[PDB]
Amino acid sequence: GSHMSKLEKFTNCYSLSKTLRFKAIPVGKTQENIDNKRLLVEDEKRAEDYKGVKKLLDRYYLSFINDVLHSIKLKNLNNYISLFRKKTRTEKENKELENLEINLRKEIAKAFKGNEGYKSLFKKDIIETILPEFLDDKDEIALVNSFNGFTTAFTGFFDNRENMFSEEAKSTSIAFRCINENLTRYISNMDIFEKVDAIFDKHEVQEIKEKILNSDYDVEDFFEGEFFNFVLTQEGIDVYNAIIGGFVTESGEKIKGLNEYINLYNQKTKQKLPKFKPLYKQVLSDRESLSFYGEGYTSDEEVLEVFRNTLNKNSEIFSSIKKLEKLFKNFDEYSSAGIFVKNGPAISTISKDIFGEWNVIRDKWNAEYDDIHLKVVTEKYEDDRRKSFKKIGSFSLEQLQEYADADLSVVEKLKEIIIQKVDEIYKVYGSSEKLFDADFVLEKSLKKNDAVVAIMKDLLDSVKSFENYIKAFFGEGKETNRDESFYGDFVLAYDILLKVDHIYDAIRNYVTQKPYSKDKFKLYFQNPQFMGGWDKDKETDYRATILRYGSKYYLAIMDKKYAKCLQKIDKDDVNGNYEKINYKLLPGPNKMLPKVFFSKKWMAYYNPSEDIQKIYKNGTFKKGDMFNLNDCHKLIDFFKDSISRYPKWSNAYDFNFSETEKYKDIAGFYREVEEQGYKVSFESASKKEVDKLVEEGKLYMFQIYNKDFSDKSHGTPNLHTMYFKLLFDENNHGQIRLSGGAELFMRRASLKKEELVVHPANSPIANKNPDNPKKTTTLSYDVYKDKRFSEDQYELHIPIAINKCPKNIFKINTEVRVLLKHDDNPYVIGIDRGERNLLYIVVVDGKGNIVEQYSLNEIINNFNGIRIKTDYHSLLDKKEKERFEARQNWTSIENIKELKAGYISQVVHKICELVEKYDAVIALEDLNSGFKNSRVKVEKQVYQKFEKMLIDKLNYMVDKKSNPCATGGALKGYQITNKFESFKSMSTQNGFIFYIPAWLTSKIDPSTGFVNLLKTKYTSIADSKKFISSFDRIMYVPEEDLFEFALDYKNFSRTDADYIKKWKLYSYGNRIRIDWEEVCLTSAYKELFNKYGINYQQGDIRALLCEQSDKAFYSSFMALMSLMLQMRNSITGRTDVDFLISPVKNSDGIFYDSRNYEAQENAILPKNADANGAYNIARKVLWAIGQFKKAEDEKLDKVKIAISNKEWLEYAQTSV
RNA sequence: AAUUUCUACUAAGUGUAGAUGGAAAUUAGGUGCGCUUGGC
DNA sequence: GCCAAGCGCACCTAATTTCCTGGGGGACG
DNA sequence: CGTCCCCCA
Ligand SMILES: [Mg+2]
Ligand code: NA
Ligand code: NA
Repeated sequence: GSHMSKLEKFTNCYSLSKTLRFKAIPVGKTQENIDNKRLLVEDEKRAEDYKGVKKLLDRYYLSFINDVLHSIKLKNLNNYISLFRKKTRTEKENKELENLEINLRKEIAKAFKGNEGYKSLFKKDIIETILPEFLDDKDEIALVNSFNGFTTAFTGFFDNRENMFSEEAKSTSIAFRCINENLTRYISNMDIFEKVDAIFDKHEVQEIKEKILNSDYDVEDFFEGEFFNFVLTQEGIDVYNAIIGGFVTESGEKIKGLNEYINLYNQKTKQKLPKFKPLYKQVLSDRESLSFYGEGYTSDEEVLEVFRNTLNKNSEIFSSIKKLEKLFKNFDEYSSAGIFVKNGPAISTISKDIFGEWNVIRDKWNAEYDDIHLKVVTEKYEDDRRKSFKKIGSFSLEQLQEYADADLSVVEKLKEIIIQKVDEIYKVYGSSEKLFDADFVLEKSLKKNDAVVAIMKDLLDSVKSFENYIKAFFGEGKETNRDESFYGDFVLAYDILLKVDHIYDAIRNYVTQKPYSKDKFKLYFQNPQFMGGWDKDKETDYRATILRYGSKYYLAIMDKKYAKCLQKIDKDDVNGNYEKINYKLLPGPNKMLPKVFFSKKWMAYYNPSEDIQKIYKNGTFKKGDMFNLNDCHKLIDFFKDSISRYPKWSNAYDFNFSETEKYKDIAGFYREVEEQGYKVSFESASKKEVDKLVEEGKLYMFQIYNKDFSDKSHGTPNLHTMYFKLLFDENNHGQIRLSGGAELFMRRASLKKEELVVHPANSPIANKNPDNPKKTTTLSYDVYKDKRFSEDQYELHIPIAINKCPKNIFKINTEVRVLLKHDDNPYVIGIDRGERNLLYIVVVDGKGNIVEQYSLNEIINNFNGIRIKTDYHSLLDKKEKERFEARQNWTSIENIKELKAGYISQVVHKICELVEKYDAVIALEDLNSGFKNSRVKVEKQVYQKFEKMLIDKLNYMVDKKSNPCATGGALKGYQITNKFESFKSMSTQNGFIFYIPAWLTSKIDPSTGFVNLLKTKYTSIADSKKFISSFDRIMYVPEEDLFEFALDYKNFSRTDADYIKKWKLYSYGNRIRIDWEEVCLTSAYKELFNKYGINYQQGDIRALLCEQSDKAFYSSFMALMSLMLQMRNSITGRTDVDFLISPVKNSDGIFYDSRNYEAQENAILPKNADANGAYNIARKVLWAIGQFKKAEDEKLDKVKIAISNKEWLEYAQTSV
C-alpha cells in the first residue's frame, strides 16, 4: 500500500569498511616448503614474544603515566565543579561548562605530551633504546632486542597506546576517564555526601580513617572539590573506593564502608537514602586489592590431596561433625533454657526447620505481644512492636518450646533435623570412597572431569549444609544462663568445622576454571609490514598479491629472498596464464600530494617557484582565516603539472580534473584525486612459470576459499562471496574498493579426527526437521561434526571499503522527515521487546490499520513448499537454564551469544523484508540504557543485540538476489540509519528508526484508549472510604449481571493525562490474580459483599460500603478493584495465557477481549498484550508523522517526536 | 551433520537458507557461589 | 524461602577507540 | 650504492 518510494534516495551516503574472511588452502608444494623453512614455528613463537614485549612496554607506559598523574594539579576544579552543579544554567553557561571541561582534559593531555621524550614513546626508539635502558632483567632486555628491525609490527599497538593520551572526549583516553567519567562520579558523590553525612557515627568515620586512611586524612576530605587530584592514580582510587566499600582484613573481618552504613541505616529506618558511586579504574593500572584473600590451589594433585586429607572419615573436620552429632543426640541432657538461637537469620533459619517457614517465630511472638499491647493499627504500633522485637538478642529453646504444638516438640524436632543432616553426609561420603584411597588416579583432569567434581561438591555441600545449620545454635554470646557444659564442647567443634570455609572456596575457585585453549596466530613471512597493501609499486616490499584462474582466486606470497620473482614473469602466448592483479591506490591525497611534491627529490627535479613554496609553507591554500582563493589555485596547478610529470601516477590513473578556476577549496581537488586515484585490472602471467616458482619454493600460493568456490556449490552464494567477486568486476566503479591491511593467520586444529562424531557412508542419517517429509538422508561419503576444527587452517582477512567517495550527502534524519511529511500513506513497523515474546511485530499503514501482527519467538521459513519452524524462544530458554545450572554445579558454562546472534539475524532479515515491502519506518521503545541494563539478568535478553545488528544492517542494506548494480543491490546498498559510531551518540531518531516513549502502550484498551490511572493499593480504612466515595456511582446491573462503577477521573489525583475523563467500569469477565488463580469478577464482588451483609442491589451502593468497619473488607475491596483494572492477564510459563481484557465498553457496547482476535487469522485489533504494545508504539510514530505534516520543511528538524502522556491518551481515545 | 565464521539445516548428495567488520587496545557489565553486616 | 550494602573467586558478554597506506627517507650492510 | 625498515599525516 506504499505510495512513495523512500529507500531509493538513500544510496552512496557515507563510507564504511568491512572485513571478508576466507580459508586459505596451500597449493602444490607450498605447505611442504613452509614446513621445511619452519616459517609457522617462527611465527607461533613471534606471537608469544610479541605479546611479551607488549607487556614490557606497558610496564614502561604505566610508569610514565603514574609519574605524570601523581604530579598534576588540575586548575579549573573549583570553578568547573561550581558550574557543573549549578541548577539554573543558561545555554551560555552550558557552553562555558564545555570549555572548562575541554580545558581540564587539555591540562591532562598536555602534561603527558609536554615531556620531551613523549614523541619517542611511539617510534622505533622505545624498543631500540628506551625500554632496554629502563629494564634490568637480561632475559627481558633480550626479548625486546629480538624485535630490532621489526618495530613497525607494533604500529597498531602504538596507536592503541597513543589513544590513552588524547585530549578528546573518547572512551580510551585517560583524560576522558579522569574528567568525563571519574570527576562526574566524584562530583555526584559530593552531593550525596551532603545529603547523607548526618547518618554516620563519629566512631564509624574514625574506624575508616584509622583502618583505611592510616589517620593521614579525614573521610570528609574526599568530598571536597580540591581533593579530586588525589584520585587521578589507581593508588588514590583504591583508597577512595575503600571509603565507599570497606575492605577485608587478614583475619576475614569485613571493615564497613559508607555504602554499608547507608544501607544499614536505610534498612533500619525503612528509608531510601542514595548510595555512593565507586570510581572507575585508571587506564593501564595493574591494581592489587586492599582486601585480603587467601591463596588458592594450583594443581589437580593439590586439590585431591586437600580433599582426601581434610575431609576423610578420620580428619579433624569429620571429628567435629561426629562431636556435634553427639551433642544434639544428647540434647535432653542439657538445659533448654541454657542454649540459645541468636535473633535474626539464625532465628529465621530455625523457624523454617521447626515450623516450615522463616517467619513463624516472628508471627507467634507478635501474637503474644499483641495480647499484652492491644486495646487501631498504627504504623507506630508496628514500629514499637518491631523495635521491641529487635531488642531481644536471642531465644532459648525453652522459650522456643512455648511456641510449639502439643504434638510438636521443639527439642525433638531439632535433633531429628541434625540426624537427617549427618545421615546425608554419610550417604555422600559413601559415594566418595573411590577417590578417598591412595591408589586412585585421575583419568580426566579436574577442570574437565564432571564425574569427580560432582562427587567432591556433593560431599562439600553436605558439610556446608550441616555447618550452616549448627551455626544457628551459637546464641548471641553474652546470655547469662549459658550452659557452658553444652557450649564449651560446641565452640571447640564449631571452630574446627569452619576450616571447611577456605577449602570450599579454594576448590570451587580451582575446579571451575576453564582449560586454556590456544589462539590463532598472525603470519608475517618475515616482513614486519607483510601484506600491508596491494599497490603494484609495493609488491616487492609487501610480498603478497592476488592471482585469478577462471573462477578461482589465490593469494601469492614471494619468499623474501625472491621478492621480484612474479615481476619477471610474462604472458604465455601459447599455454595457460594466471591473471595477476594490477592494483594502484593513491591513498589520502591531501597528505600524499604535498609529501611527494615538496620532497627533497621532487623539488630538485622540479623548480617550484618561491611563490608556490611560501604558499604551502604559510598554508594560504587551506580553508581557514589565512585562505587565498588565488593562492589555492596556483598550488593546484602546481600539483596538476607535477602529476603530469610523475610517471608513477600519470600512467596509473586516468586523471580528468575539473578546471582549476572552478575549485572553491583545495579539498575539491583532493576529492577528485581521491576518487580517480584507484585502479584495479589484471595482467596475464604464464601458468607454467608461476607454478615452477611454487614448486621451487620461491612463491607460496593459497587458494582463497569458502564453500561457494567449491566445484560442488550450486546455490545462492554468501553475500560476502559476492562482495569479494565484485572487487574485481568491471561493473564495480569504485562502489567497493579492495583495501590494504589484509592479514593471514594460522589456526591450529583444536580437535583430533579420531574424536569427531562420524556418520559413516551408506548408513542413513536422521533428519531433524519434523515438517521435512524425507525422514532420512543417506550419503556415499562420511560426514564429521566440526571437521573444520580437526585440521590446521589458514585464514585470510581482507578489508574492503564501501562508498569510499560518497556523492549523496545530506542529513539523513532530516530527509526521512521530509519524506514522511509528504508521504500519503506511510507505513510503520512497530516492534516490542519482551520476555514472553522476545520480539513482537505489528505493521500499520498511514491510518493506523493493522496490516500484519505476529510474534518472533519462532522463525518460520519456506524452502520449496517445505516449512521449517524454529522455536528460538525455546532454544534460548534451554541454553539459559543450562548456563544457570552449570554455574551452580561447577560444570562447563556454554556460550549463548552465538545462538542469540543466529536468532537475531533471522529477525533482522525479516524486518529488512518488511521495510522493503512496505517502504516502512521502524518504531521502537525509547528504552534508556537504565532499563536495557536491568534486563541483562534475563539472559534471553535479546533487544540490545537486536538493535546492534539491526542498525548494522541498515548502515548498508543489500538484497543478495538483486542485480548488484541496481538500487539496493550489493553495489548500491540502502543506508537508512546514520553511520553507526556509538549507542551513546544516538538520539531518538536514527534515519528510519524512531524511538518513542513506551508509556501505556501495552496496558491500554486499544478499542477505546482507556487506561487505569487509579491507585488501588490498600493503605488504610479511611483511605479506602475516600476512594469509594470518589466514584459518581457504584451499582449492580441486574439485566446484565455486572457491577457498574461510574467515575470522572477529575475526582482522583494524578489523572490530568486522561482525555475522556468520564468512564463506566464493569466487572466483566475473569482476571488472573498472582501463585495464580482465576477470579470471576462479578461473582467475587457478590462473594465479598455477602460476607459483610451488604445489600449490593440497593441501587447506589457507595454509602453502604463506607458504613463498613472491618479493615479486611476494604483491603479485599481494593484487591478486587485492582483485578478489575488489571487489563493484562498472564500466567508465567503458560505462553497460551497472555490476554488483554477491558473493563470498559466501546461505542457499540462491546468489551474488548484480545482472545476474540487471537482466534482470527487476520484480526483488526491486537491479538494479545504484546501485540498491543507493538501496535501502539507504531501509533506513537504515526502521531509524530502527523507533527511532521503540521510543520514547514525548514522546521522539520525542530519537531518533537516524543508524544506527551497527555497527548497520547487524547490521541488513543479519539482514534475511535 | 559438512561452514571464512555463526545460526538453523541435509535442501537431493562433499552440500542448503539467512546472516557475517576484522584486528588490536581499553574499559564496563552480567550470572553463579562463598564470606561479613543487615531487611522481609 | 526472598532481598540489600560490601569483599572475593570462577565464568561469559559487550561498549568504544584506532587502523584498514604509498612513497620519501634514512639506517645500514 | 641498493635494500629494507621506518615514518608520515
Ligand atoms: Mg548458499
Ligand atoms: Na558478581
Ligand atoms: Na552479595
